[PDB]
Amino acid sequence: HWGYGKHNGPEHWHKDFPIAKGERQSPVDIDTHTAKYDPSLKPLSVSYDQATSLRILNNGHSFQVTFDDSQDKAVLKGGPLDGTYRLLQFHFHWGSLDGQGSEHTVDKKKYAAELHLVHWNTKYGDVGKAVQQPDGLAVLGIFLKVGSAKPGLQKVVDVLDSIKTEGKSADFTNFDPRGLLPESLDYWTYPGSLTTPPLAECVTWIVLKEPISVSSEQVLKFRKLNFNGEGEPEELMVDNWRPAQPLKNRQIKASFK
Ligand SMILES: NS(=O)(=O)c1ccc(NC(=O)Nc2cccc([N+](=O)[O-])c2)cc1
Ligand SMILES: [Zn+2]
Repeated sequence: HWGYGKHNGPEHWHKDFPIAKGERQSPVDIDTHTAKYDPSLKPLSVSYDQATSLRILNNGHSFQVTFDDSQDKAVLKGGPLDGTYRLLQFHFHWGSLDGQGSEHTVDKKKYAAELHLVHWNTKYGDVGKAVQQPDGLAVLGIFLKVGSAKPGLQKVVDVLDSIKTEGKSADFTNFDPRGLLPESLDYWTYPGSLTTPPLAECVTWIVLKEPISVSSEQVLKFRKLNFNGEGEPEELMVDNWRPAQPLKNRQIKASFK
């Protein structure tokens, strides 16, 4: 199956998922001088006070923290969005080196990592229905640069030893995702897709202008994870990012001036 190596990586995905070459693929480069300020964009409403985390999981492509989405507990609304989107999971994409690790780029600049907080539109009832809809998902993207540690990330870093290999999961209750957010909620937005197979074109992307800083020790522990499962030849989980895709007939809008 698909992965991020030479023989199964992003250049191969279109053979199993021809939408890889579609009209609204993600990620993209954010050209800040070409994105237009849109005064009609409302502020984002990130309501994570009641968030209920469940498990942390190595899925062989990233690690993921899942949340209870059976009620409106942690929701995203406002911004470019209509209606209510429930937080389902977050995961990261990161590099083998600090100069690469993000999927979106900003004026071609690559960040060391990128956080994706994945939400689905409650009008569609369940995630599986939502991924079949052009407005089914909203993913909040947050860039990571290497500098000072991010305290709200350390509980995640602390547990990665226990999910080293594909298929491992662990209890990860009572985690507060508000500690992963930067100060400003200024954002860029555009219509796009999942950045992993099936690459469904179901995502309103909301990418925050302000990166969070993480320490070298924190991102180092990302790079200790493995793509393989236990008892297999070790391949470090690094460079699990899809490169920027053609913007095609799309406008990136900015919530700020
Ligand atoms: N890398 S990304 O563009 O932010 C992305 C987000 C979501 C998916 N797909 C899913 O999350 N599917 C899914 C469907 C049901 C339940 C869960 N989950 O337990 O996290 C996940 C793929 C790529
Ligand atoms: Zn992602």
